[PDB]
Amino acid sequence: YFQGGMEFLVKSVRPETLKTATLVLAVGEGRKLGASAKAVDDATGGAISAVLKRGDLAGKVGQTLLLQSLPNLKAERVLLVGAGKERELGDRQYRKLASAVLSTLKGLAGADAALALGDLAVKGRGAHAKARLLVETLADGLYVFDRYKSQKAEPLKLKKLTLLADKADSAAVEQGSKEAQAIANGMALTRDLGNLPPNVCHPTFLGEQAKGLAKEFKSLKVEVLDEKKLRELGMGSFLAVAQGSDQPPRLIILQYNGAKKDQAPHVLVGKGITFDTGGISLKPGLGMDEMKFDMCGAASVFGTFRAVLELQLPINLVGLLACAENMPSGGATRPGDIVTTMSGQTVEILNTDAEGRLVLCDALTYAERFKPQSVIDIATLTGACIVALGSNTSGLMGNNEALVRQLLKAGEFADDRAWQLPLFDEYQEQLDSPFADIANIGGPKAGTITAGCFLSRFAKKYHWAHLDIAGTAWISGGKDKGATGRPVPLLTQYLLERAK
Amino acid sequence: YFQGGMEFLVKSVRPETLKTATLVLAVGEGRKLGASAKAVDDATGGAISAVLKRGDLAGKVGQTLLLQSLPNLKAERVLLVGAGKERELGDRQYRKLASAVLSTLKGLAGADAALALGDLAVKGRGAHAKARLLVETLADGLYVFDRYKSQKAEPLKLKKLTLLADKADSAAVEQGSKEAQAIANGMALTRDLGNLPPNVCHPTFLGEQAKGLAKEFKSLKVEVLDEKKLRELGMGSFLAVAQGSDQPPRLIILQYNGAKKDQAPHVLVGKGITFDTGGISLKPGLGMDEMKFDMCGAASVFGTFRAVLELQLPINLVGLLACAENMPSGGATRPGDIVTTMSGQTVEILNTDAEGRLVLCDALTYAERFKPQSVIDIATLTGACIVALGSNTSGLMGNNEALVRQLLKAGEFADDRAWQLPLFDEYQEQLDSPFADIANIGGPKAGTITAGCFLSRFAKKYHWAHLDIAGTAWISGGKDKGATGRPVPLLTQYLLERAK
Ligand SMILES: [Cl-]
Ligand SMILES: [Cl-]
Ligand SMILES: [Cl-]
Ligand SMILES: [Cl-]
Ligand SMILES: [Cl-]
Ligand SMILES: [Cl-]
Ligand SMILES: [Cl-]
Ligand SMILES: [Cl-]
Ligand SMILES: [Cl-]
Ligand SMILES: [Cl-]
Ligand code: NA
Ligand code: NA
Ligand code: NA
Ligand code: NA
Ligand code: NA
Ligand code: NA
Ligand code: NA
Ligand code: NA
Ligand code: NA
Ligand code: NA
Repeated sequence: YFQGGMEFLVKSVRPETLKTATLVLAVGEGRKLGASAKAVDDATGGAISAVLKRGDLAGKVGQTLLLQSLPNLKAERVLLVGAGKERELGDRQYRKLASAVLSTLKGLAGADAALALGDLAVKGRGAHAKARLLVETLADGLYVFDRYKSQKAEPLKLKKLTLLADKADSAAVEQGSKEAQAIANGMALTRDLGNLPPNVCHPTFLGEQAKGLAKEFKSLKVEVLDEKKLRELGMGSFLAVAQGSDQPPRLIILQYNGAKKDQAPHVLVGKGITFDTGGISLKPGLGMDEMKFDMCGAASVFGTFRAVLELQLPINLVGLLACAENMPSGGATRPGDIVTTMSGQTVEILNTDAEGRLVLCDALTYAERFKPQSVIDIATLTGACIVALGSNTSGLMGNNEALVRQLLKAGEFADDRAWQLPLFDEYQEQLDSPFADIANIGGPKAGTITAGCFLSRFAKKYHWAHLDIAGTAWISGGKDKGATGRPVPLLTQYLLERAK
Repeated sequence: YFQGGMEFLVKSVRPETLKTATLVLAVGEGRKLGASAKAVDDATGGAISAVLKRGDLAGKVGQTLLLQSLPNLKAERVLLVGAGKERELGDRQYRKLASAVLSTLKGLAGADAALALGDLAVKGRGAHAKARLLVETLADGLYVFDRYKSQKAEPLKLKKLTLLADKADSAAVEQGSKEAQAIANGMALTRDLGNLPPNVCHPTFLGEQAKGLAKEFKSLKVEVLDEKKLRELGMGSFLAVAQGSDQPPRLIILQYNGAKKDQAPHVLVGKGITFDTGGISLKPGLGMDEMKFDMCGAASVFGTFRAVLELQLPINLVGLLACAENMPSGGATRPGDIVTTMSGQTVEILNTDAEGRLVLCDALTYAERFKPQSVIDIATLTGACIVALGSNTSGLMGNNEALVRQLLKAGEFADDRAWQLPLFDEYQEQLDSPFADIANIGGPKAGTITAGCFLSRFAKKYHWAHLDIAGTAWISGGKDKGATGRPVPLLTQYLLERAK
């Protein structure tokens, strides 16, 4: 169940007799009230119709009108929210409607609210799929990160949200709500870890977080490998990234065995660069505070595990979090260094700011021992991905078409979308080095793709895919600056489908 | 009277019996309802008190709660707006309160609203001064620029705003409202001219706008000088700016004689660079669309005249709008050119992007013929002013301390503030040229000041001041991108005081 201060219930009772602090109804733009709103209007003797006739609420998506006590209702307030003029909403409009409702309710002193929104239609979504989107939007919309504020906002009075559904849909709605709550809990852990400042959130801290998660979930086993063990394993490019920082690196291994021992596991590999200065290839100063989000890949592995552990899915899951801090220093890796990866391939490190792939490639080699049926790495890897796909769609590459399709489908269902980019063999020659087996960077052309090509050289032994979340893992500026928790919804949906 | 679709009335009637679509009341945070709100609450039998006790409205500045029909009231709706917990508001909080009220009313279908806000106290402001700020904020908040949108917003239903005031204050409130309406009308003309795209708003267009203003106001006389006349006058630096563009330059002269012929006039000189590419000293591409705001100086002279003409102030006023377009071309002015200004001083044009001062200096020489008692130039002159003072405070320089103080005081009253920067003689040597009498730019140090020093060399014959509005004339980005209309409120207030 959701942990962020909200209980979500599903009930099949009549809205017009439900006791609640706020009853929420949808109002169309220039079309008749839906069945639920009409039943409530009838119960009040036409009071809602009479208000709407006065014209303050045009009915555009997300517009609101709040009424107090109406005759013959047990609702203390009635919140009208506009649903536009279309027969069906798209996902974006449904989310906008839900967020407008939540924003209003947050500011009220009501301890609960009941959503009578079952008459809304959303393109391509039945009861379960609508509940997944609605509850995830509501629950994630409650997220707060204020532990470093001396002045904290007043706690919400709102503590309970009831979804009204016809009895024939209530089981699907309940299922969707339960899954959405687990996803939102995972997103909240991901966002917390992403938002923590890098002087607190370093690799050792992430190791202790993993141990704490195992304390909470007896089904989770955790092992944390330090720099001595990494050197024993021959993890040369991983160590090269870490060596310039005072902070020691960590390889965190999470294991959950929800299925029979004969089922091959799915492996999630997360880039956990807790801060990325670029190293000797130093980044510019402007906006470099957002490099604390360079561990959002690893954070999303935490969050996906958190959701899976709550749902107790019948799957075998492994998490590999490759965490290091990338700092300049008198002992840092230099451009031109050549290192031997755990696979034995030598890499010429042309640019020390292309370091995510250097911790990932050793983790991908490590993943071979699990004989996985799928391996997915998640990383804030290339600014080129933002040029290619922006901030709303993650880049996706892989060496197996069926797995890539499974991830695309999961992202569509989750409304946490990705988009495939090709790993054509012609791109690989961009990584040729006169000195070593591989150069760690290509040119300025196709940067997201050549990063995927680099990783692919370590993933040939299994079905593998790669999510570039450089654009989707956080919001850069404004009031809403901070980690997003993506791609936890995509990944959790992928695993939900693999668990059937 | 305000021309943008709003009637402003002042009335001294009881709020609790006033017929209106929406009655607006202030609610303090954690302090008793004020006298007006308490009288309305009493009339409803405690209905407003009873709602507030439920806690939906914390009372923070600008928070709102909208009620429908309440017992025994003639108001169709009651809008409660939070006024915070302080005894007195500052100007910023008063504006925020007013804007929140207006934003709510805009979205309602009510044709009018009545503001019962007389109990609000604002630091240092009596009835007249509060009405000046309130009505100007409301009227300017109604501004719309949509002539290039194919899809225009629905017209507002709100067409009338009534300010309720005690009979002892109603004359002061009425005076403040009348002046604020004239200022807002002037701001709207300024903002229109600033927001027009530069392929429409060129110097010839501004000349026709001046002629149109004289058609509307019989007290205004207008003369428009073309490039032939400028060359006859010897206006060499003005012509040098204009010569690279296909668009001919214009010197627009506005004259209003509201006082006896023995009163020396006040002169406003406006920089009207209708687009500034930098010329041969070409600007970078990023954000260069905002260079259509490089005529906001001249636009503010239009707007100040528009307000003065409506108020029929007993003063003699002259406007000089120096308008040109600054373009690269095969005949454009080159860095290193030396030109002879109308004053006879030679200027070495080191950078063709410091062109505002080159049209202004010839206009300042031209102003000598009016034997003025004050000359104020207004210009979007230096990006250095934004570094120095940001986007909320205009830079102010001058050669006469009394005039500078008068302008500072006017800006404080108007809440359209400026701040003096010094024209110490030591800064002048930055404009030394080995070849000419003056260089048109100093170094990278004290750029706002050295621009003022350059202009001061043309203003020695009269009391003069210079407003750098590079930061305050427009908003750069976001939903509210566009011209602001500043410093029309400061300038109009200055002239209101000079008219007493
Ligand atoms: Cl169903
Ligand atoms: Cl640890
Ligand atoms: Cl250690
Ligand atoms: Cl985007
Ligand atoms: Cl799916
Ligand atoms: Cl008074
Ligand atoms: Cl003209
Ligand atoms: Cl001409
Ligand atoms: Cl600022
Ligand atoms: Cl004043
Ligand atoms: Na719609
Ligand atoms: Na949509
Ligand atoms: Na990097
Ligand atoms: Na990185
Ligand atoms: Na390239
Ligand atoms: Na206050
Ligand atoms: Na204030
Ligand atoms: Na310029
Ligand atoms: Na300019
Ligand atoms: Na300098």
